[PDB]
Formats: sequence, C-alpha cells, structure tokens
Amino acid sequence: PISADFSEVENAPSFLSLAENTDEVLKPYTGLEIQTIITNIVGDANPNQSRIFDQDRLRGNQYSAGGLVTQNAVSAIPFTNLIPRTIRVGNILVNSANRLQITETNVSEYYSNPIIATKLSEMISDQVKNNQFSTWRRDNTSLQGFNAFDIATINTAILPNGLSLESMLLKLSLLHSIKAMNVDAASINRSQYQVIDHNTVPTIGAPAVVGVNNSPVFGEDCGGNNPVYPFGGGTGAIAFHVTLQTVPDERKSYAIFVPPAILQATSDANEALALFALSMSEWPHALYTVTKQTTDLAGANAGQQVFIPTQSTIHIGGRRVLDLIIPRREIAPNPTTLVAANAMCMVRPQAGPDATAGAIPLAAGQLFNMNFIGAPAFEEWPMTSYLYSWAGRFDITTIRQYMGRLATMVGVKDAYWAAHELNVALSQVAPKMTTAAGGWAAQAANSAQQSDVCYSSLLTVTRSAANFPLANQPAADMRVYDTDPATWNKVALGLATAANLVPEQSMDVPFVVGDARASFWERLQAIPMCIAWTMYYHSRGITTLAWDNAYTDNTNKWLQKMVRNTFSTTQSVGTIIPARYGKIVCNLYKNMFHRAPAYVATSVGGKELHITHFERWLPGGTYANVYSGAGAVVNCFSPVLIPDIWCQYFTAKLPLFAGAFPPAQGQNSTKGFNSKQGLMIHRNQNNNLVAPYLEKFADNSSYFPVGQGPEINDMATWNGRLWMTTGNVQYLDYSGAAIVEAVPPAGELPVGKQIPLLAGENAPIELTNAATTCVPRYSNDGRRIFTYLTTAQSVIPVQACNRAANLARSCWLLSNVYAEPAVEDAFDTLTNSSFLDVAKSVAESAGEVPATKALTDLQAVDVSSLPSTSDPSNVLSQPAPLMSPPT
Amino acid sequence: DNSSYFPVGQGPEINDMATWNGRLWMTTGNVQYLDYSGAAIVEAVPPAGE
Amino acid sequence: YFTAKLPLFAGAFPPAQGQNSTKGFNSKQGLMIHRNQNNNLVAPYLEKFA
Amino acid sequence: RIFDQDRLRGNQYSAGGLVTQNAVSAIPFTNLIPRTIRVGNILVNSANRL
Repeated sequence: PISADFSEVENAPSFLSLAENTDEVLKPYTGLEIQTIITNIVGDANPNQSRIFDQDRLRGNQYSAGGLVTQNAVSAIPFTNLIPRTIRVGNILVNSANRLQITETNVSEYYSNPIIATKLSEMISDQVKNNQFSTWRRDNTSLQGFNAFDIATINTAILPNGLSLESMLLKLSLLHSIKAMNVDAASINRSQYQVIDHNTVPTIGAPAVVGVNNSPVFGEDCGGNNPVYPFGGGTGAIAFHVTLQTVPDERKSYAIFVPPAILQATSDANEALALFALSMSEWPHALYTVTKQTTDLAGANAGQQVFIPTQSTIHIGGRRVLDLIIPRREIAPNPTTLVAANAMCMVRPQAGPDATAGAIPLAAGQLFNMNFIGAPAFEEWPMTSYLYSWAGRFDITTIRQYMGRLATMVGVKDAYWAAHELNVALSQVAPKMTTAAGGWAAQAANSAQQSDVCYSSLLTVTRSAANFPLANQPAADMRVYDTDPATWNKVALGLATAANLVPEQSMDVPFVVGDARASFWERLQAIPMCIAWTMYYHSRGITTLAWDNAYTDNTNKWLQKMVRNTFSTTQSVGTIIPARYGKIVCNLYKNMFHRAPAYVATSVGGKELHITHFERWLPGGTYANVYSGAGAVVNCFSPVLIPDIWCQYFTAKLPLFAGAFPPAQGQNSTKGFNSKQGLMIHRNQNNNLVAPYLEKFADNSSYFPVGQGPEINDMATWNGRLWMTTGNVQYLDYSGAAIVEAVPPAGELPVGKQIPLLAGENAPIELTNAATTCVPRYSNDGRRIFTYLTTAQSVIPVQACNRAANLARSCWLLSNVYAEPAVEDAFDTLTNSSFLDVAKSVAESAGEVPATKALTDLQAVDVSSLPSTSDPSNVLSQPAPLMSPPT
Repeated sequence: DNSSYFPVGQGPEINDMATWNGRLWMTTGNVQYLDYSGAAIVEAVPPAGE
Repeated sequence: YFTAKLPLFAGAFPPAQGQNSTKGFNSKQGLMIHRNQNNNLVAPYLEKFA
Repeated sequence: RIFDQDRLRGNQYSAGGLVTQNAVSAIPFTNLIPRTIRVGNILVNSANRL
C-alpha cells in the first residue's frame, strides 16, 4: 500500500514479521484482485463488451519533485507469453536474428497420498478363489467389457506410491493456454504483443490465427507437413487394441486402458481419444505458432506477424511409442478376424481433418484397422503425425467438456489448479530492465538484449544454440511428478483409491477453464510471484554477480549455504523434499497478499508435507541483471525485473524497507532514520565521502567474516534508498576504492519497459517507474558495498535522517483499497436438494456397489477360505508394507 | 445488468408474462427480430411475417 | 461562495492535499455504471432506474 | 572537511508553487578584512582604509 505521510512508512511491518509462518487457511489468488483496480470491470461481464483490448496498463496522475502534476501517466504490464518471430525494423517487418527460448523439466515418481484397494477388487479376488474349486476357466466378471484375464492382471501387485495426475494435467493446461489465444481481439490485451517488440501495433479487427510448424527461421518448422519432435528429432508410434494379448511382448508392461466414462458424448469422442492420447505422451509434439495482423507505429505498414508461445517451448519428456486399449462394445470372445474387430469398437479411432505426408501418410478422417489375434501383420501409426492432424481442431470449449467428464471419475480440481500454477510460473516472462535517469527506456530493435528475458523467479531463460530439432538437452529448470500407467489402470477401473483421487461434489473444474478471459488472468497471476521473490532477494544485499557465482564460491561459506537451500535437492524416505528457504517466500506470499498458493502433498513415512511451486526450482540458471543504454551489462545491483510501484500498490502488507516515498504536505515531505534508531554514520580516511546511517556492525567489517553476511535491517536499507535516489551516488569500498562489479553510468537506476502510447496518455516521469529497492551490500569478492556522497551533497540528506530537513521525491497520486477474497439458476433452485444428496453419495462411491459381503458369502463353498475373510483390505504403509516379519 | 449482453454465467429469467407479450407482438403481421440497438442479429431469420 | 448551505450536487471541487484530491460515488451509494452495445463508450455511475 | 560546511542549505518553496532544491544562505559574519581585492579577475590592492 502507498504511504500518505511519513507516519505510515515509519509504522510499516518489519520483514521478519512477514516471513513468520502463519497457521490460518486462505483462499486462492485468482487474479481478480488486480482486475478490480486496473480496469473498469466491477462484476462479471462479457469480455467483448468490455474491450479489454484497451485495459492493459497502470494509469494515474503523477506528482513531480519540482511540484508540477502530470496527468494520465502510465506503466506497462511486465509479463507475456509471446515471443516475436518476425520483428519490425525501420518501420518494416523483418525476420528475427535471435534463437528461441527453451525450458526443461525433471520428471520422476514420488510418494503421494497412501492408497487402498476397493471393495470391488475384494470381490474379484473372491471370485477367483471360489472358482478354484472347479474345472471351469471363467475366473471372474469382466468389468466394463474388458477381457476378464485383463482385469485379472490389472488387479495385481499394486505400487505403494499412490497416483499424481500432474504431468497429464500440465499438458492439458499448456494446450488450453495455447488455444485460448484464438478468440477475438477485443478480449486480448494489445500490450501482450508488444512487451518485446515495442514498435509493432496489433489490429483489433481480426482474431489471431493459431497454427502448427510454420516458422520462417532457424529450422523451427519441425518437419512441417512431415512432423518430428522439436527436442528428440524423431517420430513416435501409436497402436490401438481391443485386448492386451495382441500387444507386442516387448512393451506389454507400458499399456494404458482408456476408460469409457469419457467418450460418452454423441459427438467429439474420437477427438476425445486423440486428446487423451496427447495427455500421456511427450510434450511438445510440435511447435505451435500464433499469427497476428499488425501495423507500424504510424499505422501505415501492415502485415501478418509471427510469434511463438512460451508454452510450446517447454519440454516435458514422456513416452514416444504407445499402446492404447479401446473399450469393447459388448462382452464377447476376442476377435479372430478383422471385421469382427472393427464391428466391436465402442469408439473407432480416426485421423483428424488434416492430411500428412511421409511414410505412413494419413488422409483426413482416415479410420484405423484394429489389431486382432492371428493377424498376419501388426499395424501402427507414427504419433507425431496423428497428433499433427488433430492439432488444428482442438479448442477451449471442448477441453472444458472433456475435463468435465474426466471430473466424474476422479478428483481433478486441486490437482488442475496446482498444475495451472506451474503453467503460469514457467510461462509468463519479462524482458530485462534498462538503466536511465528518466522514466523510460528500451534496447535496440532486433538485438540480443531486446529478447533476453526472465522468469517470475528472477532467473534468466536459456536459449537454443542450434537449429531445431535439438540434438542435445538443457539442464532441467524444475521438477514435476510423473503419472504411472499401472496405477492409472487400477484407478481408472475402480480397483483402487486414495484421498487425492476422490471425486468432488462440485463435479466441476476451476473457473479459468473454458473462459476467453483466461490469457489476461494468467498474465495477471505472475505479478504476486515476482513481488514475493523480489522481497526475498532485496531483503539481503547480494549483487547479481555474487549470486551468479555463489554456488561454488570458496571465498565465503555463508554464501554457499544461501544458494544451496533455495533449491530442491533434498530427499528422504524415498520421496522429494521442498527447498528449505522456499518456505520463506511461501510465508511472505501469505502474509503479504492474504492468499494461499496451490500445493501438492508428499508423504514422508506417511506424514504429509505441502509443496508449492516456490519450493521446486533447480540450480543452474543465471540471475537477472540490467543493461546500460548502450547494452553493456550492469552487475552492481541485486536482481530486479519489475518497477516497485507494482510491488507497493498491490499488497495488503509490505516490509518497511520497500515502501513508497510519501507526498509533499506543506512543510513535511520525506524522512529518515538515525542514531536514535540504533544506526551510525560511516566515515573513512577520505574527507570528501559520506555514507548514511547504517547498522553498527558495519563499522567493524570491510570484508564480512566467513560464515556471516549482511543482516536484515529495514531502516538502514531505507537510508540506502534515500542515498541512491539522489542523482549522484558512488558505489564503493570501505576505503573508497572501486568494487570489481560493473556499475551504471552515474546517477542512473533501472527503469521499466517502454510501450507506445494512446492519445491522451503521458510517459512516466522521473523515478516514478523504477526499481529503487535494489540496494547492493555484498560484493563478489567478499567486500561490503557503500553508497557515498560528497560532503556538500551530504548535508541535506543527513539532516533529513535527523528530521531537521526534507527531501523532494516524485509519487503516484493513488489511494489504497484491498478487496475481500470474494450463481444459482432457477433450475438449480428447483433441483438443489437432489443435487445435495447425490453429491454426498458420489463422495463415497469409490469402487462401491450395493451388494455387500454378506450376500456374496451365501454364494460361496467355504467362507473361511475367502481371501477377503483372511485378508481384509488395509491402506498401504510407506515406503513399503512389512514383508517376512520375525514371526 | 443484462440489457444488451448477458453477463458471463447468467441467462434470461423465467417470466411467463413477457413471453406472452412477445407472442402478441409476433402474431401481428410484420415482426422484426433485432437487438438492443436495433441492429441485425447473427442468426438466420424467416422471410418477413412468416 | 455566497451561501451558508448548498445542495451536494453543486459544491466546489476540493483542493489537492498531498495524496488526496477529488472523489466520486459508486455502487456502495446505490449507483450503477451504464454500458451499451458499443464497447468504446462508458458513462458514470448513475441511478438504477437509468 | 569543515571547509565545505559553511552555509545554510535546504529546499525552498515558491509562491507560484514550484520547488527549488539545494538552495543556500551564507553565514553573515567574519573577522577577516581583505587587503588585496579582485577586480576584473585580477588581484589588485585595496582602495579603502582599515
């Protein structure tokens, strides 16, 4: 919140107060929290009616330090998911000179909620045991038309991990994020196309066209009409089956049953099959492309401009070949001939409306010839082309309906919301800041600096070094959970369940799915993530070069622990453990925004720990820096990516060191802190250098002692900002010597990105659009960093710390409002009771059927011999169930 | 708040009498199906009066 | 400037005083914004009968 | 360096509403009487009695 008087900044909460862990439960951050402030919309409304094409800026009056008032000043939204692939130069569209951004994931099995066999599987085992008294081969009922021997094999040897569903739901949310772009322009912000290319102006008159494998440069059309994997460079295989017996022996252990709860629609069922095939294979299967009509700043030149979505570049390794087992239409003997097999399909697979070339060409609408016993030749298709043909037909409303049918088998609300959080964390991206004196700056068009970019975590994104397909693989950026086919098979049929797998009474998905407003919201959810990470890095004074080398440094020992505990590299009792200091950022988010991040569970010996997206990053990336006006790098600062008005205008509570400078009000303007706060001024041998009041330990260190670093003090950081915010500071040593790190040209600070204005807008003035809170303190070689003024330049600021004088600073002219976290149809009121009881019954539906053990017992030869009597089912202990105990 | 566009997540309410008045306007010879501004709707329409 | 008492609708705009300058009225006063079929036109909070 | 500590310093506010920064006022007193004086950028002797 913005301070109105110095009394408000002086009474702001300390940083340690906000990093305490909190116990209360909290609602999710939906992004409407920002929408109420930066837009007209007050209640639910048609996105097309609202023209949210023009709702993409912070706006407001600004006050200058000289006493003039600027009206209709603006600041751009920092994030976007679009990477320009053609760029404007000299008012003419031209191709990109820079290689594309890429992301890599770590994917592994981990323990989840403990799992248990259902009543129905106890039924199946009873059927086998009662059969054993006979000469007859029919062991058990064949569930949902699948072969009874297959139910017999699926119902055996369960894993103790539990099941996750995370990678699946990620692939589905990445694709939803990509197709969301395809709606009309009135519902997408202009700013999203010009976060990187600030010289282009998108036209409102046509919707953007999403396509596949089209890019002009660097071999980014991964085969074109003859598709191959963007990373592997190969091609997959996909084969369909009625029974497991036809699956080749080399890969019968990898097969996946396709549940018939999906495919229940009158239409779009073959499409549902293609989509389910997409959610369990490797991603990306192709490079998607957004194409939008755009024009020059004058609106003269016009053309189709090419963009690559970030979601289409992030790699999630999975299976390349796969085998799906289609539901049977009626219980029957397995087919021995082709016609018997084709006639027997519930949904018969076919190619989508888009022809492909190469070996095994696919015609649009082409049907598959089912595999069967005694078949002369095994049949299969390349998978990259099968996913290619349907790729242009997927859209948001169908993914919503699919996901809604999926909802009725298993819980998918929280899991999807978590995978969506991960989507937003890996996809929204901002360009690096430029230093300046004034309010705006940008790098040269079609330059390496223009396109260099960063995560909400202040880490730079790696680039490709060669033409697609990529011969080699980048270090992983983040670790996600995998979904095992075996336990998937057990759960899809009702043989097993766990607390995270329970169907939910809503029978419905998160609000973000199926909306045309989704891109705007995802763009707005990245903001809090950066606010929390920047508070994390700016609470301490380490410079970007020192982070950049911290992991291996042996100059200091504390810097190493500091780097090492910010990432996830610990495990215990077979499962993943969250980064030890990511919990601090998680704590900060809750205390500052009064909301709760989405989390998954991990079981450690049976105890549940929560893991948010903050705790799962991996070491190896480079930290964000800022460039000079000429494009030279600047190392001296703490990492930064966004201007601090975003931090301080969208919080309920903020640490004291980061607050805004208060408005002029008659005599009183700005104020500092002195020896009455326990601070002290630093002087050296040189009489023409002065540094502010600082912590008392600062007098007795020029190098930090090994095993120790700079402390949290909010007031000293405050005076550090007051010194920097004068236009003439020196970033120096205890003795007044130059530090090893590169420093900006004098008096400059990093500032936010420039975008073209609308009529009536003004550019931001002075330091009203700049990071300020990045006060350096820890040099790479272990020296302290000081901010010096000359004596004459020193007098007014020191008296201002003494509160005898006043400093003059610019501010936004804005008030504080932070909203509370917060529909029945007539038909819903008509049916509310029946919905209330049926929803309650579905929660226990599990593998349940009305028949009890007491009925089935009457049908048995011997009740005592039944495995259900001698082994009643229990939840599995972790990591392993007891085996061969000492009697 | 649904005078020209319905809010996302809401639709027209059940009101028997307005539907009745709409039948009265329709049973007159030359009804015209337009929007709030009096502009053409996207749906195909019957030749006039039918 | 020459009244002892004046109706609320007619008062002067208040002076700038640090952060705070001028202020309006919203749905918490019982008002509502008006929107039409055209997305590039906006009118203030107004009475609900409007 | 009290060589440079010889002025009143501070921001000033104007009646027209602009803010001047780093404004100064000299200390009025001294004990030194100049005996050579600068004229035309060149040092020269004093014309005035002590």
